[PDB]
Amino acid sequence: SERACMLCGIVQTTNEFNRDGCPNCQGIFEEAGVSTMECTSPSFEGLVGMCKPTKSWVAKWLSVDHSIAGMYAIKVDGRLPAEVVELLPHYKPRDGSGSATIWGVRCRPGKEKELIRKLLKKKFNLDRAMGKKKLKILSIFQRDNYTGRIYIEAPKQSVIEKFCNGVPDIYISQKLLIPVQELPLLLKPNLE
Amino acid sequence: SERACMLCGIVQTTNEFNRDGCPNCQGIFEEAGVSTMECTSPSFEGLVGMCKPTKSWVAKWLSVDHSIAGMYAIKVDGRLPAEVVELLPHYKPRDGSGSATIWGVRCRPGKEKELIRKLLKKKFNLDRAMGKKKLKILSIFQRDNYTGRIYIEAPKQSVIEKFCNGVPDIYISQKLLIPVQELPLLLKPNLE
Ligand SMILES: [Zn+2]
Ligand SMILES: [Zn+2]
Repeated sequence: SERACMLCGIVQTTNEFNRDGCPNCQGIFEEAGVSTMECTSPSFEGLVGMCKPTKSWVAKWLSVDHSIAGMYAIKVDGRLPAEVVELLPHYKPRDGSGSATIWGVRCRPGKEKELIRKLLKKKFNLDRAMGKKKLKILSIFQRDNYTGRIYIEAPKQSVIEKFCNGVPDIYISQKLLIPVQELPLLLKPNLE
Repeated sequence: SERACMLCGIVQTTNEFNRDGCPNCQGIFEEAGVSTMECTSPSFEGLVGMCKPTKSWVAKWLSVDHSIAGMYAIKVDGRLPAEVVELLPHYKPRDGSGSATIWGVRCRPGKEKELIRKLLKKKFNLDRAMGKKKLKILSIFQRDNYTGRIYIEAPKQSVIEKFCNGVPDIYISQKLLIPVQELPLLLKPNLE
């Protein structure tokens, strides 16, 4: 009789979703023209008693930090209806899919920061020049401790190659999709 | 001449902060009665060319996903003025401090989900009964694959012991502060 909301992750009984809808997402569901029930799933895992959403790091990582105190699920199986998804650019699936795709690209040691500056400017100029469809470069970054590499967030290898073509000091043919298990060590504020 | 905003992480020249303030945080700084300059730091690391904040996982993890496209820093040294901090419950320091404190607590195998339900209810009842100062229990959670343990987010060991006292099936004297490097494997939607 328990179900979890695919948008916010909240766990309530079927009766509660039927009576009250979702305490977090109801406005969005109303605008989407969808029922709360079809936005919920009977299949979920990882119960979270969320007591202080504004302070909790768990809440931050699960995107429940702007949601109400209550019971949440870490993993919710199922696909949110398209009419909800099209309203929410920030939506990221709670089933594990739609994941981080970050590519480590080899570059000339000592040029890492310079390259981030140059490529950010390049993307800005491409957006100004191109039409409706932009190059899907989401972000680019470097870490001082990881010399000779820059990191490019983009869904496909082809996009990065298209983006880096003709740019000096980028060794575009030497790249690696960073495994998820390596990502935390990559973006933690204090390294080593 | 470059500085990074301690609140949003944005990197701009001193001149740019002087002219335009912070494009993200100026409203908050105005309400706080503080200058933009004293909310910025000359000491920062990890340049991020942020191109698509609403879509980027990097942006999500750095809390720049609701900020403007631009250059950001992963680590910003320095202390945000108190009059800014007191306005923002969601504020988490960009220097590495104010970190996730999650305790793995041993429990009777098979009672994990039950305990999350019971403890969430306990905290709710304590908030209703207690005065201004509440028990600093931020969240509690379990993972199906990690049997015989529950996880409690709280700043101090004493708080957890106070919270779990007299609760059956919790083995409160057997606990461990989870190292940061183990946290990603703990909260990832799909385990093993
Ligand atoms: Zn919801
Ligand atoms: Zn700012």
